[PDB]
Amino acid sequence: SNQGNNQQNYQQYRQNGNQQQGNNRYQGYQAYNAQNNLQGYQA
Amino acid sequence: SNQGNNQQNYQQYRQNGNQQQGNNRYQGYQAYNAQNNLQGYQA
Amino acid sequence: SNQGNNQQNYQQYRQNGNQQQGNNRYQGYQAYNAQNNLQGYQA
Amino acid sequence: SNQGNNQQNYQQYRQNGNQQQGNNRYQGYQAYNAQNNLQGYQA
Amino acid sequence: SNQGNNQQNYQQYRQNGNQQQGNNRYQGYQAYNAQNNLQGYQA
Repeated sequence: SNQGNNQQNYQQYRQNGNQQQGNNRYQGYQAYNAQNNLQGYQA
Repeated sequence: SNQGNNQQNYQQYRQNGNQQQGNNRYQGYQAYNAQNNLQGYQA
Repeated sequence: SNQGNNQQNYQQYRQNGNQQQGNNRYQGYQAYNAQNNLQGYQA
Repeated sequence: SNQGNNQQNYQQYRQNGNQQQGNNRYQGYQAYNAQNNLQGYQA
Repeated sequence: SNQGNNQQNYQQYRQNGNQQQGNNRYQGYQAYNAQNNLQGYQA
Protein backbone atom coordinates (compact mmCIF):
# COMPACT_ATOMS: atom_id res chain seq x y z
CA SER A 1 0.00 0.00 0.00
CA ASN A 2 1.04 3.59 -0.69
CA GLN A 3 0.58 5.25 2.70
CA GLY A 4 3.43 7.74 2.58
CA ASN A 5 3.95 11.49 2.53
CA ASN A 6 6.74 13.80 1.07
CA GLN A 7 8.68 11.05 -0.86
CA GLN A 8 10.10 12.19 -4.24
CA ASN A 9 11.35 9.57 -6.72
CA TYR A 10 10.39 6.78 -4.33
CA GLN A 11 11.85 3.57 -5.78
CA GLN A 12 11.96 5.40 -9.10
CA TYR A 13 14.17 2.87 -10.92
CA ARG A 14 13.87 -0.16 -8.64
CA GLN A 15 14.18 -3.65 -10.14
CA ASN A 16 13.26 -6.88 -8.34
CA GLY A 17 14.45 -10.12 -9.93
CA ASN A 18 13.08 -13.67 -9.51
CA GLN A 19 11.47 -14.58 -6.17
CA GLN A 20 10.49 -18.24 -5.69
CA GLN A 21 9.46 -19.97 -2.46
CA GLY A 22 8.50 -23.64 -2.46
CA ASN A 23 8.55 -25.99 -5.46
CA ASN A 24 8.08 -23.80 -8.53
CA ARG A 25 9.09 -24.06 -12.18
CA TYR A 26 9.46 -20.91 -14.27
CA GLN A 27 10.58 -20.68 -17.88
CA GLY A 28 9.87 -17.43 -19.65
CA TYR A 29 10.77 -13.98 -20.91
CA GLN A 30 9.87 -10.58 -19.43
CA ALA A 31 10.96 -7.37 -21.16
CA TYR A 32 9.93 -3.72 -20.89
CA ASN A 33 11.15 -1.00 -23.26
CA ALA A 34 10.37 2.64 -22.43
CA GLN A 35 11.73 5.10 -24.97
CA ASN A 36 16.18 0.91 -31.74
CA ASN A 37 15.45 -1.61 -28.98
CA LEU A 38 16.89 -5.13 -29.17
CA GLN A 39 15.87 -7.31 -26.23
CA GLY A 40 16.64 -10.86 -27.23
CA TYR A 41 16.63 -14.32 -25.66
CA GLN A 42 17.90 -16.94 -28.09
CA ALA A 43 18.34 -20.12 -26.03
CA SER B 1 4.11 -1.18 2.58
CA ASN B 2 5.06 2.47 2.12
CA GLN B 3 4.55 3.90 5.61
CA GLY B 4 7.34 6.47 5.65
CA ASN B 5 7.76 10.23 5.84
CA ASN B 6 10.48 12.69 4.53
CA GLN B 7 12.50 10.12 2.43
CA GLN B 8 13.89 11.52 -0.87
CA ASN B 9 15.20 9.09 -3.51
CA TYR B 10 14.31 6.13 -1.30
CA GLN B 11 15.86 3.06 -2.95
CA GLN B 12 15.92 5.10 -6.15
CA TYR B 13 18.19 2.75 -8.12
CA ARG B 14 17.98 -0.43 -6.03
CA GLN B 15 18.37 -3.80 -7.75
CA ASN B 16 17.54 -7.17 -6.17
CA GLY B 17 18.82 -10.26 -7.96
CA ASN B 18 17.54 -13.87 -7.77
CA GLN B 19 15.95 -15.04 -4.50
CA GLN B 20 15.07 -18.74 -4.25
CA GLN B 21 14.09 -20.70 -1.14
CA GLY B 22 13.23 -24.38 -1.37
CA ASN B 23 13.34 -26.54 -4.52
CA ASN B 24 12.80 -24.17 -7.44
CA ARG B 25 13.82 -24.17 -11.10
CA TYR B 26 14.11 -20.88 -12.99
CA GLN B 27 15.22 -20.40 -16.57
CA GLY B 28 14.43 -17.06 -18.13
CA TYR B 29 15.23 -13.51 -19.17
CA GLN B 30 14.24 -10.24 -17.47
CA ALA B 31 15.25 -6.90 -18.99
CA TYR B 32 14.12 -3.30 -18.50
CA ASN B 33 15.27 -0.40 -20.69
CA ALA B 34 14.39 3.15 -19.63
CA GLN B 35 15.68 5.81 -22.01
CA ASN B 36 20.24 2.17 -29.02
CA ASN B 37 19.58 -0.54 -26.43
CA LEU B 38 21.11 -4.00 -26.84
CA GLN B 39 20.15 -6.39 -24.04
CA GLY B 40 21.01 -9.85 -25.26
CA TYR B 41 21.09 -13.39 -23.92
CA GLN B 42 22.43 -15.82 -26.51
CA ALA B 43 22.96 -19.12 -24.65
CA SER C 1 8.25 -2.42 5.09
CA ASN C 2 9.10 1.29 4.87
CA GLN C 3 8.56 2.47 8.43
CA GLY C 4 11.28 5.10 8.64
CA ASN C 5 11.61 8.85 9.08
CA ASN C 6 14.27 11.47 7.93
CA GLN C 7 16.34 9.09 5.67
CA GLN C 8 17.69 10.73 2.47
CA ASN C 9 19.07 8.52 -0.32
CA TYR C 10 18.26 5.40 1.70
CA GLN C 11 19.88 2.48 -0.15
CA GLN C 12 19.89 4.72 -3.21
CA TYR C 13 22.22 2.56 -5.33
CA ARG C 14 22.09 -0.75 -3.45
CA GLN C 15 22.57 -4.00 -5.38
CA ASN C 16 21.82 -7.48 -4.01
CA GLY C 17 23.18 -10.42 -5.99
CA ASN C 18 22.01 -14.06 -6.04
CA GLN C 19 20.45 -15.47 -2.85
CA GLN C 20 19.66 -19.21 -2.84
CA GLN C 21 18.73 -21.39 0.14
CA GLY C 22 17.97 -25.07 -0.33
CA ASN C 23 18.13 -27.02 -3.60
CA ASN C 24 17.54 -24.48 -6.37
CA ARG C 25 18.55 -24.22 -10.02
CA TYR C 26 18.75 -20.81 -11.70
CA GLN C 27 19.85 -20.08 -15.24
CA GLY C 28 18.97 -16.66 -16.59
CA TYR C 29 19.67 -13.04 -17.39
CA GLN C 30 18.61 -9.91 -15.49
CA ALA C 31 19.52 -6.45 -16.79
CA TYR C 32 18.30 -2.92 -16.07
CA ASN C 33 19.37 0.14 -18.07
CA ALA C 34 18.40 3.59 -16.79
CA GLN C 35 19.62 6.43 -18.99
CA ASN C 36 24.27 3.37 -26.22
CA ASN C 37 23.68 0.48 -23.81
CA LEU C 38 25.30 -2.90 -24.44
CA GLN C 39 24.40 -5.49 -21.80
CA GLY C 40 25.36 -8.84 -23.24
CA TYR C 41 25.53 -12.46 -22.12
CA GLN C 42 26.93 -14.69 -24.86
CA ALA C 43 27.54 -18.08 -23.22
CA SER D 1 12.42 -3.70 7.51
CA ASN D 2 13.18 0.03 7.52
CA GLN D 3 12.61 0.97 11.16
CA GLY D 4 15.25 3.65 11.53
CA ASN D 5 15.48 7.38 12.21
CA ASN D 6 18.07 10.13 11.23
CA GLN D 7 20.21 7.95 8.83
CA GLN D 8 21.51 9.83 5.74
CA ASN D 9 22.95 7.83 2.81
CA TYR D 10 22.22 4.57 4.63
CA GLN D 11 23.92 1.82 2.61
CA GLN D 12 23.86 4.25 -0.30
CA TYR D 13 26.25 2.29 -2.55
CA ARG D 14 26.21 -1.13 -0.89
CA GLN D 15 26.78 -4.24 -3.02
CA ASN D 16 26.12 -7.81 -1.88
CA GLY D 17 27.56 -10.59 -4.04
CA ASN D 18 26.48 -14.25 -4.32
CA GLN D 19 24.96 -15.90 -1.23
CA GLN D 20 24.27 -19.65 -1.45
CA GLN D 21 23.40 -22.04 1.38
CA GLY D 22 22.74 -25.70 0.68
CA ASN D 23 22.95 -27.44 -2.71
CA ASN D 24 22.28 -24.74 -5.32
CA ARG D 25 23.29 -24.23 -8.94
CA TYR D 26 23.40 -20.71 -10.39
CA GLN D 27 24.47 -19.72 -13.89
CA GLY D 28 23.50 -16.25 -15.01
CA TYR D 29 24.11 -12.57 -15.59
CA GLN D 30 22.96 -9.60 -13.49
CA ALA D 31 23.79 -6.05 -14.57
CA TYR D 32 22.48 -2.60 -13.63
CA ASN D 33 23.46 0.61 -15.43
CA ALA D 34 22.40 3.94 -13.93
CA GLN D 35 23.55 6.95 -15.95
CA ASN D 36 28.27 4.47 -23.35
CA ASN D 37 27.76 1.43 -21.12
CA LEU D 38 29.47 -1.87 -21.97
CA GLN D 39 28.64 -4.63 -19.50
CA GLY D 40 29.68 -7.86 -21.14
CA TYR D 41 29.95 -11.54 -20.26
CA GLN D 42 31.40 -13.55 -23.13
CA ALA D 43 32.11 -17.02 -21.71
CA SER E 1 16.63 -5.03 9.85
CA ASN E 2 17.28 -1.29 10.10
CA GLN E 3 16.69 -0.59 13.79
CA GLY E 4 19.27 2.13 14.34
CA ASN E 5 19.40 5.80 15.25
CA ASN E 6 21.91 8.68 14.45
CA GLN E 7 24.10 6.72 11.92
CA GLN E 8 25.36 8.82 8.95
CA ASN E 9 26.84 7.05 5.91
CA TYR E 10 26.20 3.67 7.52
CA GLN E 11 27.97 1.09 5.32
CA GLN E 12 27.85 3.70 2.57
CA TYR E 13 30.29 1.95 0.21
CA ARG E 14 30.34 -1.57 1.65
CA GLN E 15 30.99 -4.51 -0.67
CA ASN E 16 30.43 -8.17 0.24
CA GLY E 17 31.93 -10.76 -2.09
CA ASN E 18 30.95 -14.43 -2.61
CA GLN E 19 29.48 -16.32 0.37
CA GLN E 20 28.89 -20.06 -0.09
CA GLN E 21 28.08 -22.64 2.58
CA GLY E 22 27.52 -26.27 1.65
CA ASN E 23 27.77 -27.78 -1.85
CA ASN E 24 27.03 -24.94 -4.28
CA ARG E 25 28.02 -24.17 -7.86
CA TYR E 26 28.04 -20.57 -9.09
CA GLN E 27 29.09 -19.33 -12.51
CA GLY E 28 28.02 -15.83 -13.41
CA TYR E 29 28.54 -12.10 -13.75
CA GLN E 30 27.31 -9.30 -11.47
CA ALA E 31 28.04 -5.66 -12.32
CA TYR E 32 26.64 -2.32 -11.16
CA ASN E 33 27.54 1.02 -12.75
CA ALA E 34 26.39 4.23 -11.05
CA GLN E 35 27.45 7.38 -12.87
CA ASN E 36 32.24 5.51 -20.40
CA ASN E 37 31.81 2.31 -18.38
CA LEU E 38 33.60 -0.87 -19.43
CA GLN E 39 32.85 -3.81 -17.14
CA GLY E 40 33.97 -6.90 -18.99
CA TYR E 41 34.34 -10.62 -18.34
CA GLN E 42 35.85 -12.41 -21.34
CA ALA E 43 36.64 -15.94 -20.13
